[PDB]
Amino acid sequence: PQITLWQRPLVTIKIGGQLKEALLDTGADDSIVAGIELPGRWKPKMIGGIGGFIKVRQYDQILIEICGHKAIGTVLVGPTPVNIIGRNLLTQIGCTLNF
Amino acid sequence: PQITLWQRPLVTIKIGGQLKEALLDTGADDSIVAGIELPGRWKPKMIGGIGGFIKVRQYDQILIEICGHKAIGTVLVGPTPVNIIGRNLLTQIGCTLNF
Repeated sequence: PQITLWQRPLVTIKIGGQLKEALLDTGADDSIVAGIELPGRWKPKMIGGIGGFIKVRQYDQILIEICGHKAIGTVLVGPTPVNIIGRNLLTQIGCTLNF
Repeated sequence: PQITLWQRPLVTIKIGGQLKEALLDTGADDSIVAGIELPGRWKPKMIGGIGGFIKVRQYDQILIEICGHKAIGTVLVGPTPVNIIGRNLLTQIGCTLNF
Protein backbone atom coordinates (compact mmCIF):
# COMPACT_ATOMS: atom_id res chain seq x y z
CA PRO A 1 0.00 0.00 0.00
CA GLN A 2 1.06 3.68 0.21
CA ILE A 3 1.30 5.86 3.33
CA THR A 4 1.28 9.31 2.98
CA LEU A 5 3.23 11.07 5.64
CA TRP A 6 0.65 13.63 6.85
CA GLN A 7 -0.10 11.07 9.61
CA ARG A 8 2.78 9.41 11.54
CA PRO A 9 3.42 6.09 9.61
CA LEU A 10 2.06 3.45 12.06
CA VAL A 11 1.57 -0.27 11.34
CA THR A 12 0.56 -3.16 13.69
CA ILE A 13 2.99 -5.96 14.70
CA LYS A 14 2.55 -9.39 16.19
CA ILE A 15 5.66 -10.33 18.12
CA GLY A 16 5.27 -13.52 20.10
CA GLY A 17 1.53 -13.29 20.71
CA GLN A 18 1.84 -9.63 21.82
CA LEU A 19 0.00 -7.34 19.41
CA LYS A 20 1.69 -3.94 19.56
CA GLU A 21 1.68 -0.95 17.17
CA ALA A 22 4.99 0.16 15.60
CA LEU A 23 6.23 3.01 13.44
CA LEU A 24 7.98 2.34 10.08
CA ASP A 25 11.21 4.37 10.46
CA THR A 26 13.51 5.07 7.46
CA GLY A 27 16.09 6.80 9.65
CA ALA A 28 16.55 3.97 12.14
CA ASP A 29 19.07 1.29 11.24
CA ASP A 30 17.59 -0.96 13.94
CA SER A 31 14.17 -1.84 15.27
CA ILE A 32 13.62 -1.31 19.01
CA VAL A 33 10.32 -2.22 20.71
CA ALA A 34 9.30 -1.46 24.33
CA GLY A 35 7.05 -3.44 26.66
CA ILE A 36 7.47 -6.89 25.03
CA GLU A 37 8.53 -10.01 26.92
CA LEU A 38 11.10 -11.66 24.62
CA PRO A 39 12.48 -15.11 25.56
CA GLY A 40 16.04 -16.56 25.34
CA ARG A 41 19.76 -15.86 24.95
CA TRP A 42 20.77 -12.21 24.16
CA LYS A 43 24.05 -10.32 23.29
CA PRO A 44 23.91 -6.72 25.06
CA LYS A 45 24.80 -3.91 22.56
CA MET A 46 24.71 -0.23 23.18
CA ILE A 47 22.79 1.97 20.58
CA GLY A 48 22.99 5.45 19.58
CA GLY A 49 20.52 8.04 18.92
CA ILE A 50 20.34 11.68 19.35
CA GLY A 51 21.36 12.80 22.94
CA GLY A 52 21.13 9.17 23.49
CA PHE A 53 22.57 6.06 24.05
CA ILE A 54 20.51 3.23 25.64
CA LYS A 55 21.38 -0.18 26.31
CA VAL A 56 19.36 -2.33 24.27
CA ARG A 57 19.14 -5.98 24.39
CA GLN A 58 20.03 -7.56 21.28
CA TYR A 59 17.94 -10.60 20.67
CA ASP A 60 18.53 -12.37 17.31
CA GLN A 61 16.13 -14.66 15.32
CA ILE A 62 12.78 -13.20 16.48
CA LEU A 63 9.81 -13.63 14.14
CA ILE A 64 7.79 -10.50 13.83
CA GLU A 65 4.76 -10.24 11.55
CA ILE A 66 4.68 -6.64 10.32
CA CYS A 67 1.20 -5.75 9.03
CA GLY A 68 0.66 -9.32 7.75
CA HIS A 69 4.06 -9.65 6.07
CA LYS A 70 6.49 -11.90 8.09
CA ALA A 71 10.14 -11.12 8.80
CA ILE A 72 12.62 -12.92 11.07
CA GLY A 73 15.19 -10.38 12.04
CA THR A 74 16.70 -8.84 15.13
CA VAL A 75 14.69 -6.74 17.61
CA LEU A 76 16.14 -4.68 20.46
CA VAL A 77 14.16 -4.33 23.69
CA GLY A 78 14.58 -0.96 25.52
CA PRO A 79 12.96 2.03 27.26
CA THR A 80 12.15 3.66 23.78
CA PRO A 81 9.29 6.36 23.35
CA VAL A 82 7.72 4.94 20.16
CA ASN A 83 8.26 1.50 18.69
CA ILE A 84 10.34 1.30 15.70
CA ILE A 85 10.54 -1.05 12.72
CA GLY A 86 13.82 0.18 11.22
CA ARG A 87 15.71 -0.64 8.02
CA ASN A 88 16.83 -4.16 9.11
CA LEU A 89 13.15 -5.32 8.94
CA LEU A 90 11.93 -2.82 6.31
CA THR A 91 14.24 -4.42 3.77
CA GLN A 92 12.71 -7.91 4.36
CA ILE A 93 9.15 -6.59 3.90
CA GLY A 94 10.23 -4.80 0.64
CA CYS A 95 9.60 -1.22 1.79
CA THR A 96 10.63 1.68 -0.51
CA LEU A 97 10.67 5.48 0.01
CA ASN A 98 9.27 7.34 -3.10
CA PHE A 99 8.91 10.82 -4.68
CA PRO B 1 12.99 8.84 -7.33
CA GLN B 2 12.24 5.74 -5.19
CA ILE B 3 14.96 5.01 -2.63
CA THR B 4 15.71 1.40 -1.67
CA LEU B 5 16.32 1.04 2.10
CA TRP B 6 19.19 -1.46 1.86
CA GLN B 7 21.52 1.55 2.11
CA ARG B 8 20.67 4.62 4.22
CA PRO B 9 18.47 7.15 2.27
CA LEU B 10 20.96 10.08 2.43
CA VAL B 11 19.84 12.94 0.16
CA THR B 12 21.58 16.27 -0.59
CA ILE B 13 19.93 19.41 0.73
CA LYS B 14 20.59 23.04 -0.10
CA ILE B 15 19.73 25.39 2.76
CA GLY B 16 20.90 28.98 2.62
CA GLY B 17 23.93 28.55 0.32
CA GLN B 18 25.11 25.58 2.41
CA LEU B 19 25.01 22.21 0.65
CA LYS B 20 24.90 19.16 3.01
CA GLU B 21 23.61 15.55 3.23
CA ALA B 22 20.54 14.55 5.25
CA LEU B 23 18.54 11.49 6.21
CA LEU B 24 15.02 10.98 4.81
CA ASP B 25 13.26 10.13 8.11
CA THR B 26 9.63 9.00 8.44
CA GLY B 27 9.86 8.60 12.21
CA ALA B 28 10.63 12.31 12.93
CA ASP B 29 7.74 14.75 13.00
CA ASP B 30 10.18 17.70 12.67
CA SER B 31 13.29 18.29 10.54
CA ILE B 32 16.46 18.94 12.58
CA VAL B 33 19.77 20.32 11.25
CA ALA B 34 23.11 20.75 13.04
CA GLY B 35 24.89 24.13 13.50
CA ILE B 36 24.56 25.62 10.00
CA GLU B 37 24.53 29.45 10.44
CA LEU B 38 20.96 30.46 9.68
CA PRO B 39 19.63 34.10 9.62
CA GLY B 40 16.66 35.63 11.53
CA ARG B 41 14.72 35.18 14.77
CA TRP B 42 13.94 31.89 16.61
CA LYS B 43 11.15 30.63 18.95
CA PRO B 44 11.75 28.18 21.91
CA LYS B 45 10.93 24.57 21.56
CA MET B 46 12.63 21.44 22.77
CA ILE B 47 11.62 18.01 21.32
CA GLY B 48 11.27 14.27 22.49
CA GLY B 49 13.83 11.63 21.18
CA ILE B 50 15.04 8.15 22.18
CA GLY B 51 17.52 8.32 24.96
CA GLY B 52 16.48 11.95 25.74
CA PHE B 53 15.76 15.45 24.87
CA ILE B 54 17.40 18.35 22.91
CA LYS B 55 16.68 22.14 22.77
CA VAL B 56 16.40 23.52 19.22
CA ARG B 57 15.58 26.90 17.50
CA GLN B 58 12.00 26.80 15.92
CA TYR B 59 12.81 28.42 12.62
CA ASP B 60 9.65 28.76 10.63
CA GLN B 61 9.45 29.54 6.91
CA ILE B 62 13.01 28.82 5.78
CA LEU B 63 13.45 27.17 2.33
CA ILE B 64 15.25 23.85 1.81
CA GLU B 65 15.86 22.35 -1.65
CA ILE B 66 15.76 18.54 -1.11
CA CYS B 67 16.93 16.68 -4.29
CA GLY B 68 16.24 19.81 -6.33
CA HIS B 69 12.63 19.98 -5.04
CA LYS B 70 11.89 23.25 -3.25
CA ALA B 71 9.95 23.11 0.01
CA ILE B 72 9.55 25.65 2.84
CA GLY B 73 8.84 24.56 6.40
CA THR B 74 9.94 24.59 10.05
CA VAL B 75 13.58 23.56 10.47
CA LEU B 76 15.08 23.02 13.92
CA VAL B 77 18.83 23.62 14.60
CA GLY B 78 20.69 21.87 17.50
CA PRO B 79 22.64 19.06 19.39
CA THR B 80 21.78 16.49 16.84
CA PRO B 81 24.27 13.60 16.28
CA VAL B 82 22.77 13.32 12.76
CA ASN B 83 20.75 15.38 10.16
CA ILE B 84 17.08 14.71 9.55
CA ILE B 85 14.45 15.61 6.90
CA GLY B 86 11.32 14.76 8.81
CA ARG B 87 7.62 14.59 8.06
CA ASN B 88 6.83 18.37 8.04
CA LEU B 89 8.98 18.74 4.88
CA LEU B 90 8.76 15.15 3.55
CA THR B 91 5.16 15.53 2.45
CA GLN B 92 5.88 18.89 0.66
CA ILE B 93 8.30 17.17 -1.73
CA GLY B 94 5.76 14.31 -2.12
CA CYS B 95 7.21 11.31 -0.22
CA THR B 96 5.39 7.98 0.25
CA LEU B 97 6.32 4.68 1.90
CA ASN B 98 5.41 1.85 -0.50
CA PHE B 99 5.15 -1.92 0.13
